[PDB]
Amino acid sequence: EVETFAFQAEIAQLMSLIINTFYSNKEIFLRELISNSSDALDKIRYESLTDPSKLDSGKELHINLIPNKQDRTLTIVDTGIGMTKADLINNLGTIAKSGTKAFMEALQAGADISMIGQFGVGFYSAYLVAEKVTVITKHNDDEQYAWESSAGGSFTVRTDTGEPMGRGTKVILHLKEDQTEYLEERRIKEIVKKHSQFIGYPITLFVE
Amino acid sequence: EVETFAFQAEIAQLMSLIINTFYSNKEIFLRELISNSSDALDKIRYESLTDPSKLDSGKELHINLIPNKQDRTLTIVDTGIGMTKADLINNLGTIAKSGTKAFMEALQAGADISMIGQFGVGFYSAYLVAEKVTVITKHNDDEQYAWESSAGGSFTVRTDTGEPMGRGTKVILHLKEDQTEYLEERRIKEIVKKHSQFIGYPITLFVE
Ligand SMILES: Oc1ccc2cn[nH]c2c1
Ligand SMILES: Oc1ccc2cn[nH]c2c1
Ligand SMILES: [Cl-]
Repeated sequence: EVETFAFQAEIAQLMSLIINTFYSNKEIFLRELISNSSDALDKIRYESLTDPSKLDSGKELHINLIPNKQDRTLTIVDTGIGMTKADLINNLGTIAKSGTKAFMEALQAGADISMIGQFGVGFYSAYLVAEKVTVITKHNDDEQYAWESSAGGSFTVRTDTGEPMGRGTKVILHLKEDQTEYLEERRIKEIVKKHSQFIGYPITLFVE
Repeated sequence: EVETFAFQAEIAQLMSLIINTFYSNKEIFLRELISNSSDALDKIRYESLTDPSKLDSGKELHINLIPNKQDRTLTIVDTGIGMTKADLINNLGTIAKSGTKAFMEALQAGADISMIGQFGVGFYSAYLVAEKVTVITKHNDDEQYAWESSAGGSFTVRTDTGEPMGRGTKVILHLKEDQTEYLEERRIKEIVKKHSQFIGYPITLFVE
């Protein structure tokens, strides 16, 4: 029921760079993950303009941020277009092989890690703060699946018989023991205002 | 053989804002149009990773910038994924109705016109410098078409029996009589280095 996979060599390389490189401005992870959800929401909005029944699986387009101090997680939920099984396998629907290449050689021209969005592999900045990332996704054209990794050079894909969700994607960050400041009402507020104030969709910060 | 269309009200509104608003930093148009081609190239790269025959219509992924002083044009060419007829009609494959809304109210929160990319309607900044824009496009799943507008609240779509191009999109800017500095070898070089130095694809500046 659980399939295990090896990251392509270039992505494994990137993930190891992100975990090991001394770099203080970790807060950008949220900008990047919010930005990816906004892009998924654009995609089902475009699609629905021609066939309005794509929105049958949930008529609202939004982003939610859910801190939990017990499980030491922060969840980012969107009701975007979602990913198909094959999407999950193909580096979470990105061009990671070529994107990592362009990024790696952009650190040759003096650029720093905050520029990771510009290359299209910004999802992996989640490894600035998380020790394990579980992505749950449901796309109209397929079933619900769960993807999971703690780096190490491999990820798993199972089908998910937990919570039906209708449509979208959930990125559960299981945070590193020294990064719990990103569970703080105050601190998430500041980061959302600094780096994400003009996102076209409503962002609800949940309270505990 | 030539169909004429009315822009939706919100897009007409935006275009009129871009043409009339006093605003000096016009140079961003190139950043935005380059950025859109990069996004089209990402899309056929993603597609080709699963079915490699999508690249049968041209194996190279690149951007070219072509100044012409005679016809007073600057052409930006990419061999991206291209647009289908319906794409051309739907605001050049963008979410323009909602995007213009989010943008218009972002000028309520102090943001300026250079932030147009963040809302997904950056193609229209071309109206900072061009008086007429002709877009030529060929997508694997359809024929070659030509879209054209001088604003005025309407655009045309004809099928194009000029140059076969295989796959991609060409954005011909017919420049305003006072914006010919964007035909200068020197000046295009500076703008590409300032705002576009980390684009993952090769950009060839043609010389005349
Ligand atoms: O951070 C991410 C990464 C991938 C997807 C797909 N949908 N939403 C996402 C968010
Ligand atoms: O500036 C643009 C706008 C739309 C498309 C589509 N493909 N390439 C483009 C460039
Ligand atoms: Cl983008």
